[PDB]
Amino acid sequence: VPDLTGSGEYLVPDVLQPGLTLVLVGTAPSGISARARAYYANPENKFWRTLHAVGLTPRQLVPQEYATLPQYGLGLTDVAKRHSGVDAALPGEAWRPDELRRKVEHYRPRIVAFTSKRGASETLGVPTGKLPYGPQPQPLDWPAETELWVLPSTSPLGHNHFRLEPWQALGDRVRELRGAAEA
Repeated sequence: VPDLTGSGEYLVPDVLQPGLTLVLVGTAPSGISARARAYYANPENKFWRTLHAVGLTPRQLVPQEYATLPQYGLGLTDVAKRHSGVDAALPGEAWRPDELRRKVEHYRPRIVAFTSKRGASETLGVPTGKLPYGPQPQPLDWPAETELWVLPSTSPLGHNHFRLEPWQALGDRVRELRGAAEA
């Protein structure tokens, strides 16, 4: 099971632990994110605003606050942890859905949500055009207790496709889970 820094090889640490409600999985860190050693650090990326908008977080975090997410039952990782850049530019060996699956199997989050179709596609082995947004049916190679969701990219490059509904439905689902946990 890798450590959170991949033995110092990861550009930005994973934020993972047991008992999380939601892990949000990107493709790879943008260059800006890699340089900041943070997640979704491009100031035009809508991720941090979106989490606040949909009540996954109660304030808008700044990118350097990414590791505080577990206090709200959220964590973070990416399919590619040792490379940065736009998806189309990444070398083929960047994508390690094998290592992602090992982490999911270890930490058992309630939900894994891919923050773009591409990430989900690299992991599920199916082309993006055949994936809808929202909850998917339980796949491989994958724990049936961990729900899997695919979300519209918050990147500036996905601006033509961005929609809030899958993000808000996710937020509602996380509310429902954290509320059942208390009832």
